[PDB]
Amino acid sequence: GPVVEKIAELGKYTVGEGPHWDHETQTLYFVDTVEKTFHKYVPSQKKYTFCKVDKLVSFIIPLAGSPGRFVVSLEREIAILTWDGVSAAPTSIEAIVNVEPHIKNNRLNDGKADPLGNLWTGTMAIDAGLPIGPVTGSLYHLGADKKVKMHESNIAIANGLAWSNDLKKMYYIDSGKRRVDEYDYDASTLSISNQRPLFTFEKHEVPGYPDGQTIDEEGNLWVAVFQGQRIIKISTQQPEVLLDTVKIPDPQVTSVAFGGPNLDELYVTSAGLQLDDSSFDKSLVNGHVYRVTGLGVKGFAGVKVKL
Ligand SMILES: [Hg+2]
Ligand SMILES: [Hg+2]
Ligand SMILES: [Mg+2]
Repeated sequence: GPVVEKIAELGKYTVGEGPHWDHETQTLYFVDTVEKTFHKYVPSQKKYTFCKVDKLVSFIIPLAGSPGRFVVSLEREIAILTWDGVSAAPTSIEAIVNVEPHIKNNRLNDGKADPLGNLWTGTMAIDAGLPIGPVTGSLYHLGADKKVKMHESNIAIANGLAWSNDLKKMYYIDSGKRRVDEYDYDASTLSISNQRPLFTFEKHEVPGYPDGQTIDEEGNLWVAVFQGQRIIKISTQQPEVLLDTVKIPDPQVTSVAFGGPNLDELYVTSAGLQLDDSSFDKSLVNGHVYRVTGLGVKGFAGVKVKL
């Protein structure tokens, strides 16, 4: 079976999240969504750095055409951070837009660029809860003239995103729904329609909650299972098809991104945050980063945000 390696050099994270593989510099970026920190790992040189801010963060994506600059979330603001990748604080911060200026207890959560470079991201209550809690989030994309457009509401925990290779489908996770949804995606109008369930956890006895996801070159989705101690591989050709399961030692698996020189090593983040209603004892919940090899598939390099 696949080899799952704990990345010792990286330590433990409260809620490690938002992995992004920059293929030209062979570098993994990621965040901690509770500790207000950004992280950089260069596997070939065993180099790790971090950056501290004073707002909650949930994604970090290189800015297309601007080395040393990243598009990030700072609470409810989408911003450009100028960061040399090694100093413990940003050089400067340029706010782009506040997506929800008058919802004081919301935050941005997962974000990713579509294959065209458009940033998509969703919000949630800071005090969201599973299985039941306040449902206050929405799904946005950042469009022309730095204005966002809204595509879906009534989202409890805005999470993983992916797009099909032919640009006809988008896949999206609200963790509270315990399913992955598929949508028809119109790349020319950047609109989504015909929402329907692709994969429903209860139909397949999958525990936990879907969190982050990514898609491989064959069109399979790889989904992180929070409180499931696993990643799952699901079909996009047929609804409700579980293709494979890979166990990850950490129970609270949060997200996934393909990386390595040949885009065939799957990086997996997890959360060490100990929750009061967990299905796993505290001794099991650590928050390591993992690397999975031997899956027999390749993914895609992480896409930069175009502004
Ligand atoms: Hg930073
Ligand atoms: Hg940054
Ligand atoms: Mg997430």
